[PDB]
Amino acid sequence: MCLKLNLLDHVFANPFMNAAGVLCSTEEDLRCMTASSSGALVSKSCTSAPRDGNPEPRYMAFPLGSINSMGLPNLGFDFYLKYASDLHDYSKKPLFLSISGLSVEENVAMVRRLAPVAQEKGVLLELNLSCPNVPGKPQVAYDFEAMRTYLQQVSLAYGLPFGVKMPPYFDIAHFDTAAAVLNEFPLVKFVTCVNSVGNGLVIDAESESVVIKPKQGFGGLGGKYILPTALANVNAFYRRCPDKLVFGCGGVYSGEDAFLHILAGASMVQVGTALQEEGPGIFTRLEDELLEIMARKGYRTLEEFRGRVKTI
Amino acid sequence: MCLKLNLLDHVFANPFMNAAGVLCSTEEDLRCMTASSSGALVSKSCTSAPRDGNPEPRYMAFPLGSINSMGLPNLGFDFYLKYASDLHDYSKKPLFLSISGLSVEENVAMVRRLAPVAQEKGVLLELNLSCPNVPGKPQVAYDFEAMRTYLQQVSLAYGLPFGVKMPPYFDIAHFDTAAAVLNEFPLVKFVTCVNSVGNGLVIDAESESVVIKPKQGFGGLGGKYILPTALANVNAFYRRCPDKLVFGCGGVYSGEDAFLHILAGASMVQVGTALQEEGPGIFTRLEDELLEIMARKGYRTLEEFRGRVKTI
Ligand SMILES: Cc1cc2nc3c(=O)[nH]c(=O)nc-3n(C[C@H](O)[C@H](O)[C@H](O)COP(=O)(O)O)c2cc1C
Ligand SMILES: Cc1cc2nc3c(=O)[nH]c(=O)nc-3n(C[C@H](O)[C@H](O)[C@H](O)COP(=O)(O)O)c2cc1C
Ligand SMILES: O=C1NC(=O)NC(C(=O)O)N1
Ligand SMILES: O=C1NC(=O)NC(C(=O)O)N1
Repeated sequence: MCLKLNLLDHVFANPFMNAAGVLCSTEEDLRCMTASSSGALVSKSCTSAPRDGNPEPRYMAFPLGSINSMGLPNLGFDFYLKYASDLHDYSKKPLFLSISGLSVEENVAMVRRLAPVAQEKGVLLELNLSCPNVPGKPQVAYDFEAMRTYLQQVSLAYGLPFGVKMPPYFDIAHFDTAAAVLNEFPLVKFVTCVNSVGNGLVIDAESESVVIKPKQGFGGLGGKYILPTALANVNAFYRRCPDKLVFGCGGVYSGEDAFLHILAGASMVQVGTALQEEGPGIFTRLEDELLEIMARKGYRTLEEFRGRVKTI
Repeated sequence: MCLKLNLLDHVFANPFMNAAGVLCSTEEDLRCMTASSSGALVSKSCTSAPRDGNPEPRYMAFPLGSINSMGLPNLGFDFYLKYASDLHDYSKKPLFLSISGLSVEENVAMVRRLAPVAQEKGVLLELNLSCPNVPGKPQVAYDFEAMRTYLQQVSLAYGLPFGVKMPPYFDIAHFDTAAAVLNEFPLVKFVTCVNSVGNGLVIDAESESVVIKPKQGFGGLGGKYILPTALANVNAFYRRCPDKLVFGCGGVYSGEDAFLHILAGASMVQVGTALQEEGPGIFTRLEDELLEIMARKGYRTLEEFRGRVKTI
């Protein structure tokens, strides 16, 4: 029995990694993720310049999940590029670098500089087209023309394999259109489904107040709230993009949740809210729990059940 | 202290009603809802002709909520119109009739015949622009040009006040556009937020199978999963449509959940999944629980706190 994967010309001890934004902003965070039992890690979505992000409080967790409006607080592209070039220990595990420019031009600027480092070191780009938290900036991939423009411009400027962090969709027509756009771009090798469920609103009954400060309380949802949405998106893109990989993200707290993502079609499985809440010890637990389910079912490898969800 | 309120030139004993589709398909169902302690009821979304709906199993409930792909099973508009015209006891509580044509023409056909009954009896139209479960029929109000066309044509053909059942949105730009479309139509007096969260996917780990048959397992989500999404939509439309009423729907299991909806801006509060699971006894519990919270806080009226959610 084993959790090993070999994909994108890299080897992974297991399918687990942090979700972008969680435990991955500082050098300390990245070293911590590297020291963990995760199979990989991804850095905080970055912008050209450092950002303070949105006003606090901007993250709150509850029994059923989280709400956040972080606002892309990050140390700036220069830092994450330097981490990938000079600091990351690739002998430990593969590194993904997430970018989330506020315009196509900003993304293009970053990828032009990332390309030689990706070539040399094998760092893998995750392009974030789904941030729901910057005021005045709607989710890029909810506008299919904008999505196409970003992918065209990034493909041309980068010229190397990359992946895309996608927002959740709720409409069959949108799964159809979004996947068709992705399929226009042969350099898009993986699709990460999903980013947080945008612009939810948590209200505290006692205080009669929203629980986060930015955007009048409106923030992205993660955790237990979003698992069926995440599974739907993973499966929708797994079915529609048979020549790409799908990475699952959303609502993973247990080996069983990971098992469901993998049944739906996930290769890598990312952990956001649950990792934020439990800390990096979660990775040993997820591995043990997934292996236990596999043992009970007689599955020896991930490929034996990946994408094998049954319909009625 | 009592929960009595007046809206749309009708008097309501309390703000609670069923969500369309739950306990409202047959004459038996409607008599049951009328006999309950709810402040109002709404009939099953109907089509011009009777429908069997999608193949079973098509509804499944879990601790965190429900998934459904009913497919508009209904007895046909003729029946619901007859119920409104001949059978409903308006002395008990107000009646809403929901319609969900599969085209603008079909909705127009229904509203032309509803009009005289609305004039005579005061039945209230809820136009469903958000069914996420009929194969090959995407949610109307995710297509803003289609939404405008439906509202223009229904407004012209009906000529009387009505309301609209809206899908959940997840994007500030979409709240902005959707509310602006609604504000073009003075006959739209209420906005019901939200219909089920479309095209989620629940998978059973033991059987490795989806849990509903239609559409390869993809169905609308209700219940605990969707409360922050529902609150966000209620509040977004409450803020953007200051001259209309907003009805809250989504994730109501308790008087506290109802309190949150009302804080967010809800006038009426609809109950779907929790009512499907618990039965019509839920309405006495919801009323008792809401009154208790109000008493603890020193609120004497719903008006004292409706829409008064605090921001930071
Ligand atoms: C604290 C916070 C910060 C996040 N930052 C990013 C980000 O930088 N880039 C990104 O693509 N997603 C970001 N996300 C979204 C997560 O990567 C993930 O898609 C989402 O939280 C759903 O997964 P979950 O249910 O495991 O939380 C963030 C989420 C949270 C909780
Ligand atoms: C069994 C089932 C059938 C439904 N049928 C309709 C329908 O006919 N028309 C409609 O507007 N909404 C329908 N809905 C959606 C509900 O009215 C409601 O918007 C949704 O379930 C969210 O509320 P909840 O969290 O209380 O379940 C249905 C929901 C379920 C559970
Ligand atoms: O892509 C993102 N997803 C989130 O949930 N939060 C952020 C962020 O605001 O940093 N970005
Ligand atoms: O508008 C609807 N919402 C739902 O959740 N289900 C249905 C239905 O399929 O009958 N219709």
